[PDB]
Amino acid sequence: ATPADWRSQSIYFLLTDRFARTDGSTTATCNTADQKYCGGTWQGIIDKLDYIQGMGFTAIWITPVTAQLPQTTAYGDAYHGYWQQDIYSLNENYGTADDLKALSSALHERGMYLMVDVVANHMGYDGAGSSVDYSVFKPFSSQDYFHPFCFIQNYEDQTQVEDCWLGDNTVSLPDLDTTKDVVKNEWYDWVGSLVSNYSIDGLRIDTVKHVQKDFWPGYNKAAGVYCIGEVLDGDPAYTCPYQNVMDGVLNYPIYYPLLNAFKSTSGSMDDLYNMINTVKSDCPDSTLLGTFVENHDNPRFASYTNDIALAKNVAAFIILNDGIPIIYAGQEQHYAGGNDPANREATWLSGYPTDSELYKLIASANAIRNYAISKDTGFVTYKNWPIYKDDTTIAMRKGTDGSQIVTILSNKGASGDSYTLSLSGAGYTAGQQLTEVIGCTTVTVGSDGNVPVPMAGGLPRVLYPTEKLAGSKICS
Ligand SMILES: *[C@@H]1O[C@H](CO)[C@@H](O[C@@H]2O[C@H](CO)[C@@H](O)[C@H](O)[C@H]2NC(C)=O)[C@H](O)[C@H]1NC(C)=O
Ligand SMILES: [Ca+2]
Repeated sequence: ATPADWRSQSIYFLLTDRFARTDGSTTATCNTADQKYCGGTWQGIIDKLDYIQGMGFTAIWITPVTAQLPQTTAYGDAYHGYWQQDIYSLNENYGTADDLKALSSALHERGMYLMVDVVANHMGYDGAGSSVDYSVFKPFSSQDYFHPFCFIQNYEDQTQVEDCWLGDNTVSLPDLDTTKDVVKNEWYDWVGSLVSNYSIDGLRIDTVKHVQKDFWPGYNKAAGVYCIGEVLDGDPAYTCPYQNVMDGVLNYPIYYPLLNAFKSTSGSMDDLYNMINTVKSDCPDSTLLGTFVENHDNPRFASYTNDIALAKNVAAFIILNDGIPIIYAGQEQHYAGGNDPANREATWLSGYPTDSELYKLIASANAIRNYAISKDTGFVTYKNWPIYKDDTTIAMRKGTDGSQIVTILSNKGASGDSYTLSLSGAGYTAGQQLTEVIGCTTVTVGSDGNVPVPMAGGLPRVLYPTEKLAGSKICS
């Protein structure tokens, strides 16, 4: 629940309404285009925690918990949790306060954390902004508590972005005036109680760039746990400084060159390579960020390409990069939905197979990461070091000398040729035996210290000293 506690964590992000139904149906329709509640619940999550923990995740992030606008708007229901209007009540679509507290408990019984998604920027309302009935907003019952109505029109104008409203006149998002101490006192008091009541281990904080910076430190304090913010901008100059104000932020700077590097057989390794060092240098701490290539606000990775080799490579990058890996429910079943609402597919419709190609991959990656962290107290703080690149290849190093994991990633795709990469800079000793932990082969370092890395089928390669795996179950 502390920021240091979270560096070791590996997060599985899910939409409560779309992950698992109480009845456990794997056939119950959920048409993303309809934009309606499909019936996923907190209890549904509890009943599938074997499937989340089996990928070696240690934590889940759920969408917001507060009671939503009730209407079916022109844009559908508030299944997603981001249109709240009664913050001291729960959205009853997902279950009881008992059900929520019981989720936080099936998790803790499992040595797992609970992260909860929280909105402080705004409420939701059905209809135009000029028609908002603020008396519905518990406990922000008057227009005094809110910014004057306006739409955000130029994101370059950071003073709009914080003061004007998100959304449109079809679903408007009344923007709490987070400047005035009535709001600050209320939110801060709210969040600590939220955390206390449900035993929340950490918070993911929505739309952070839309609230002024000096609001957040008191919020992070008040919450009393690790907070990671959604600052949706690809520029490290813009997004990293928000770490000056809260523990982490989602690693959107990495997001874009990460996607482009692997979304086709000719993506730029250079851009990815350079952004890794950029974030290493310039963000306050790259090891407290969240790494992702899929979420609910962007087309899924597979919507760019169904090549499983490329999908394997990106999922590996996410687990083994600096910071906290964040896989989006569905990604492990190779979901291909496009932009919102097409990326909100129900997870149960996949049938939850634990032998799908990406679930075995993500499990192997989490497994070696969790095990390395077991044996190396420096692993989570040793900053990911990009040791090599070429046109189709990036290779990176993380871990204390003698225990480092060295990851070779490729974008040759699933029809790649078979050849041998001579990898310098990995730092191992001549003749040292290395286990490639995805495919469970061995590689030996050899006389000059370069590693002869077999390259086939566009597959990721994840190397770890074989002698250090004496205990584990990793390739046995
Ligand atoms: C956590 O639970 C407690 C009660 O179990 C909530 O306390 C209420 O808070 C409101 C503040 O708006 C008070 O006016 C009520 O009198 C309180 N009730 C009781 C029984 O003490 C607390 O707000 C809950 N926190 C959240 C975030 O829901
Ligand atoms: Ca705002």
